[PDB]
Amino acid sequence: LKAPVVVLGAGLASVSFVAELRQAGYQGLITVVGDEAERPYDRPPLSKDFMAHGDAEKIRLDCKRAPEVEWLLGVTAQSFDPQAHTVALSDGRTLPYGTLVLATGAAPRALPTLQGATMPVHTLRTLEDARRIQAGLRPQSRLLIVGGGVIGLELAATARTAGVHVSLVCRGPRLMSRAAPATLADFVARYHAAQGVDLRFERSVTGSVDGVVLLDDGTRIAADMVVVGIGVLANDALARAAGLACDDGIFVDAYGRTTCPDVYALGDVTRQRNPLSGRFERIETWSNAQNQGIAVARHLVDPTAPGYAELPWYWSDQGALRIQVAGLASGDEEIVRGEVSLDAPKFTLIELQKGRIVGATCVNNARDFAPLRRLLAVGAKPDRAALADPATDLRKLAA
Amino acid sequence: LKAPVVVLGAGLASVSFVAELRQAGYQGLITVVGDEAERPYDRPPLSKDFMAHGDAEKIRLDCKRAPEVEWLLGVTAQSFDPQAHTVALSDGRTLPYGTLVLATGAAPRALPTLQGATMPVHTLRTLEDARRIQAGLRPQSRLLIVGGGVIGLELAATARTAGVHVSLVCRGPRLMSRAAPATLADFVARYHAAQGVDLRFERSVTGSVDGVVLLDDGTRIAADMVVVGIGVLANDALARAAGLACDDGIFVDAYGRTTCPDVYALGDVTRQRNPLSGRFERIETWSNAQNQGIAVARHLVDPTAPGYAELPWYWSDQGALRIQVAGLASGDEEIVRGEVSLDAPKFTLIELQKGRIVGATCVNNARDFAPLRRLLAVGAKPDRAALADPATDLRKLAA
Ligand SMILES: Cc1cc2nc3c(=O)[nH]c(=O)nc-3n(C[C@H](O)[C@H](O)[C@H](O)COP(=O)(O)OP(=O)(O)OC[C@H]3O[C@@H](n4cnc5c(N)ncnc54)[C@H](O)[C@@H]3O)c2cc1C
Ligand SMILES: Cc1cc2nc3c(=O)[nH]c(=O)nc-3n(C[C@H](O)[C@H](O)[C@H](O)COP(=O)(O)OP(=O)(O)OC[C@H]3O[C@@H](n4cnc5c(N)ncnc54)[C@H](O)[C@@H]3O)c2cc1C
Repeated sequence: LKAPVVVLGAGLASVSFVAELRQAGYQGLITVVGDEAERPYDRPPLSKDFMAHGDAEKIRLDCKRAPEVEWLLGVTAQSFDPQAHTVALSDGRTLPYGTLVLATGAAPRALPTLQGATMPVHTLRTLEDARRIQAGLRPQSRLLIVGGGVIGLELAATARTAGVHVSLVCRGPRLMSRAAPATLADFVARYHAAQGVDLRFERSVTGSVDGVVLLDDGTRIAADMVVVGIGVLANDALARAAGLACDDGIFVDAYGRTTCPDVYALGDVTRQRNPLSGRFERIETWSNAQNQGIAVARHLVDPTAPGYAELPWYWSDQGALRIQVAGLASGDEEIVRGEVSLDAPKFTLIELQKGRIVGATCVNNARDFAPLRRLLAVGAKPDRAALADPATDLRKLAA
Repeated sequence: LKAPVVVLGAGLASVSFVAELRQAGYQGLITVVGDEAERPYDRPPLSKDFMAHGDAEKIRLDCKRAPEVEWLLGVTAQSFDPQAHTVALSDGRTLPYGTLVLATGAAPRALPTLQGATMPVHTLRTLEDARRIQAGLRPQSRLLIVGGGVIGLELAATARTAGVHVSLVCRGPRLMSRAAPATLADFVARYHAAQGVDLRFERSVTGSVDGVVLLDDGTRIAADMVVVGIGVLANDALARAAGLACDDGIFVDAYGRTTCPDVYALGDVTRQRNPLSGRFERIETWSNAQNQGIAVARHLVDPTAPGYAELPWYWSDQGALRIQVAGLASGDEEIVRGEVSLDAPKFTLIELQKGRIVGATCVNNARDFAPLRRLLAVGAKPDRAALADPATDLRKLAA
């Protein structure tokens, strides 16, 4: 691979990539440009233990496996010239590159109807966001969440534990409409409702007036704070300007190659093939950020290595629910292991397509999740009666 | 650009590309691999004048502006090795390349429910298809068309003119669901119905038994021949196998670059940015095939040339209706010029979005189409009252 290496973005995907470059044996220059003036850190605690307990030194990413990297923190890459092989920085400097890696992630989507709001409206992506929101998470305050996705629901649980009244507006009929089985989504709504979350389905925010939010059904919700969690948009502006193929995300193959020679991309900023669906998708999971970063680095140092091939999965910690989801949300059959109950929730879902496992969910059942991911990866076709039988040991079965 | 040049596919996009390479001044080797054993030819007459009059020598593409090209006709490219820079051919030979261009187009989608049918079921894409279908286009025979898109409707008109009884099954509520304003689609249904086409909306074919087609509504249609026109699938298998980013189409930027260095793609096989919608789409128009091919070639020979930038448009000749459509099918406003009538049809539609022209349709009104495409290209915001006023001259206005 061509030195020097320059990475744009200093999130999980970037850190994972540069650590793997070093581990795989690349000893040339690596320079990382990160617009946040923060020691690189992991985002999931921002909706949970950080939001609750406030210690950022418990959430930093370990860069020790990435020795001899210059991290330019608090600096924004403004453009790159793919012919000159240079990157223009906000501090006035220019970096040369042999290989450029775009790991710029994604930014929260804003709600146009709250654009000119005069009440506190925040999104939750950065340490700065978390600190700002947390400052207003006072007991008996009223929090309104817009969006029924995982970030909002993680925040909902954390806020309720802090004694914050929580209302949530979801424009669709169900929570977690993206990459979650309906059976899971239905249960998760039941759980949050039972914890005091005031859920509003099939409602959209139409605007706001002096501390009160307005909805499509002509009604009102007053709140001390709105946190908007309606998804993210890829940070692909530099790629678009430089002539790379992008569409809310930079298109890459399994080697992380963009359409521009010597420019790669990885993490949340990418649109890539989901091997289960066979379609291109923006995969915005923590596991993708890390594993795609590692795979792209490994193949750069050793071109005989295979391309990225991992199947997608994530977790979401929502109060008492430790949720794990792998693969596709549905197939032609769902198998349920255990009872689906608010009384000490513990259950496993298995999605199949023509007898083949194409997805799985575990709630408070991590022991089963790893063997199911192994079964999923090889497209296993186990006996559906055995899969249902609670007598069955999935770990054993995966062999 | 790097010699030698090898192009896979010998359709309109390929011919247009190689002619532009030569015209722009590239004098190195060009070899084109075409799986059809046919002198390169244009496809639109296959649903019209060829289907009716049968002379293939009236439909060949002019390769005269492409001198010194070796056309390997009747040969299939089976794979390419992007590291070795070679292409493996079905006749046992291998071609070396400096630059590889994938212009392999798309193939008609098959209908799974007719997979094991015992009655004649054809698609219409090639000269061989056309000849085969035409052999059965006997007066008073009964033709069933599956799909409400342009190819089927063009065939419907040609068949009706030949005295063939025509029934058509469309799974959606309207014809031309892709890239046609609803106002146009509604009128086109009225026209075909008035010409004797038996239109069946919101019906799907569920199967067939001994010369009779079965539908989702539990009913039957008997026919002497079925022509299936339910869209196409990109011929991107070689790209997928070689590790390029694809998803029913090869992703390319405005230079025609794929994710693989030294490999380009153009025409029906590509997924590319539509500058009006700002989204990636497979654009399967004749004008795209030609203009994208020309643009990619021009930039290969002269890297200072801009990338492909044309806005999409097509025509469709359906009996008495000469239809032209440019840009987006809808905006926040449609302006109608003229009466929409089966009595000597002649009218123009203009789609606007926040005052800006984003699309237009002309039916039997070619004079207006060129100035509207010029207005469209520059994002014109004309006075909506003037646009409506039939006193207005659009050609004048476009200046
Ligand atoms: C609140 C929260 C909770 C989460 N919880 C979960 C969870 O329960 N499960 C799960 O699977 N995932 C969770 N995620 C974590 C998530 O999946 C990862 O953070 C993400 O996938 C990492 O991707 P990334 O490194 O590509 O992007 P990012 O983390 O966004 O990093 C990209 C960095 O590049 C910066 N950048 C952008 N443009 C430029 C530029 N021009 N110059 C320099 N820098 C630039 C960005 O500002 C950013 O700092 C959560 C995320 C959040 C925000
Ligand atoms: C019946 C019909 C009517 C039409 N009428 C209209 C119309 O009214 N308006 C309009 O805008 N467009 C019309 N189109 C025309 C159309 O838009 C063009 O034909 C098309 O866009 C050309 O794209 P192409 O050159 O990329 O692909 P193609 O024409 O499909 O050419 C690709 C060629 O590559 C070959 N190939 C594939 N794989 C390999 C391989 N491994 N090795 C070698 N060769 C390979 C294919 O077989 C094919 O011959 C019509 C098409 C048809 C079929």
